[PDB]
Amino acid sequence: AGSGLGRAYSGEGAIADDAGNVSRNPALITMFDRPTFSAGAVYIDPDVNISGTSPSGRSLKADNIAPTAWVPNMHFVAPINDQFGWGASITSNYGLATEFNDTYAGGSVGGTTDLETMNLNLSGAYRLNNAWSFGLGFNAVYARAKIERFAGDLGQLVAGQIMQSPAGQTQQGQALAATANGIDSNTKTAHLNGNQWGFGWNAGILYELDKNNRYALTYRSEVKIDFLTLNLPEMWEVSGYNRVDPQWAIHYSLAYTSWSKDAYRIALGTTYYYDDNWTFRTGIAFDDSPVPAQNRSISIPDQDRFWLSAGTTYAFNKDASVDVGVSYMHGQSVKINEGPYQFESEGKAWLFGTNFNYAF
Ligand SMILES: CCCCCCCCOCCOCCOCCOCCO
Ligand SMILES: CCCCCCCCOCCOCCOCCOCCO
Repeated sequence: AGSGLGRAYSGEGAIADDAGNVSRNPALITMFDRPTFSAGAVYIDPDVNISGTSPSGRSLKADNIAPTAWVPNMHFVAPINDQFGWGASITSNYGLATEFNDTYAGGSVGGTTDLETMNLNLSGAYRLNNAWSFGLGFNAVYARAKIERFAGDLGQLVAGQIMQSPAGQTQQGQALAATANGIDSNTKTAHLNGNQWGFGWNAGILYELDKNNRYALTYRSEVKIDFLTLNLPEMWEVSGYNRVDPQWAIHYSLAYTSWSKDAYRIALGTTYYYDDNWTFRTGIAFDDSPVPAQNRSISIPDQDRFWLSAGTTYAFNKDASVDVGVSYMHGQSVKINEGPYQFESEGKAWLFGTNFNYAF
């Protein structure tokens, strides 16, 4: 969602320099004087690459299986009265794109895999005094799932096996291996695609030690989406912002998620306010995988990944400004043993992001 991309999303739940954050922590609403609006997008360009071979001897190599993506974000925030404020946003919190050929040998465990999420958020917060503040949010999730699968060298495998058995010596015995082996890769073995809505509620608590230092604890509820039933995980997060100097600040957060398996994310970053116009941000983060070294899938790319980030912010003048963010993710090369297959998945990625914000 913009600036956050250049800070590796470090302390997203305590930073308040632009309305983007309210969607991450509703309590942060009591942090804005005048209505603020921000919009933009993040262009996502991956590089997932499966490798290795099959017991069929056929290649299980698949270059670039993760498509590019453009992700929009739009946040609006405004005060109501000295003790209340409200806000809305349109973003995306989950997704996933994977595409192999339909003739791929592991076609059964790696056909087409799409999943887009649109989160519609509305929420409010109440300021309890100079220090504490609290927020509650409702969420609308539009999910579009697409899941294709074929039988790669499956019939061959079935067949080669048979050929190692007595039924080998004919009598509808060899005709068998043949019939199995005479099965096309592109023989679609699974096509489920649908659209449905999800509903969840998130909340937050914002504690500030002063206009220069604050901490937080946010909570994101699980969201079940029924088509097959897809569950977006519930989340917990703690973040801190320290305005250590007029020109230097620090932000960091620890996030926890339990996919009813579980994983965590850690990020630390620092911004620098050179002057009234310019602002600079750097960030590092690591998100530990929620999937056991044996329950992975070349289909769903994820794996202990790291993040390097850098963003900049030009303020045209007191009311408006634009954010530009860069972010590179490198992935730990792993070993997957899905089905009768065994692959190897590497994958890095680049993120470009821009956002313009305006005050009324
Ligand atoms: C390799 C993908 C990196 C995912 C991080 C993007 C970070 C920002 O937020 C995105 C939020 O919403 C959904 C993401 O897009 C779908 C995933 O990319 C497709 C590759 O399989
Ligand atoms: C010493 C300066 C670095 C700032 C970190 C202080 C943050 C202290 O710990 C908070 C513990 O709970 C949340 C997350 O972990 C901290 C941030 O990650 C740091 C480097 O990987």
